[PDB]
Amino acid sequence: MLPPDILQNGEFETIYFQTNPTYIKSPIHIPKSTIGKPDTVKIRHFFALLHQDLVVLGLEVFVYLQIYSDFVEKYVYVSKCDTVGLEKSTIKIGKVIGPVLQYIINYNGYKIKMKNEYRTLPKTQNLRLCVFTKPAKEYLFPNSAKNPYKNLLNGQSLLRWWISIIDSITKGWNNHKLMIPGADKYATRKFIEKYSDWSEGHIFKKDGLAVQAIPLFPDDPKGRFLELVIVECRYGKMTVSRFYQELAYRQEFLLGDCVSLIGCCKENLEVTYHDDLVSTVTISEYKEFMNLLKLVDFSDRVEVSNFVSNYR
Repeated sequence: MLPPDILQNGEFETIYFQTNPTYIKSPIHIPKSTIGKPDTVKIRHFFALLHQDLVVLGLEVFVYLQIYSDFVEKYVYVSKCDTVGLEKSTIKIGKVIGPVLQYIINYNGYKIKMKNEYRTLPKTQNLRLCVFTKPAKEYLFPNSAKNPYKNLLNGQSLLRWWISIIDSITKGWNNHKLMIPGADKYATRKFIEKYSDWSEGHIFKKDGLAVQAIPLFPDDPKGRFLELVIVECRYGKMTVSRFYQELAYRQEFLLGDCVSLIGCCKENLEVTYHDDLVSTVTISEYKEFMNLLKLVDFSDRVEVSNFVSNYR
């Protein structure tokens, strides 16, 4: 998952675990009218880099497997990524985030139970990588924002960073899409002028109803608007085009700092299923860890060190 020059034989350590794969309802509305509906399996990934007793950075990624008879639609959603900044930064953060996210994208050793011993997945996979960029001060690590070595990127800097990282791990993919809701075509294109494989737009179905095209990801700015569409039961009127038009005027975007949406796709990848023993936990155990994490003062070495030792 990480090369030797970053871990340095134990100078740095990793926290990495997955939830046990769990069947959920589709994050994209599928009319019960549809023929050959897929089963959806969700896996949460949590990663953190440790330097001796202290957390350096963290990354949370959710993987959704839409399992059809002959292929899988695989959505990889970056939930959260954050740094602590208690120590002067030794590794460039993208040299860690890039390889970890690439490992998670390509991981195919999930132990999936039968839908009511282990299910075998189709070999043909269509990949979708979904990332939003929004310069929040503390995605994962409370009160880290006033740590002395936390480098807080503004919105445009954060977007340039993510484009660089995502381009590096999606070489040869079929499309790379960028949208900055509320920005003109000219402003959006400047971010991808040096990226020949990137274009303006999004990766989802372009026509029809928005809730049948756009996935509802947790704690996603796009998903927050979709949630409103559904709670007001406008799911039968809202088109894809009008959804992205009105997304630009939401407070989170119009008052935000270069809030952007990235999507990348690779079609018809032949994969081989490949056991790779990693720590797996129940969803309750996963949530317990994340709830403990929210109660840590990441400006306080004592509390951070205590959190790490308790995990060990």
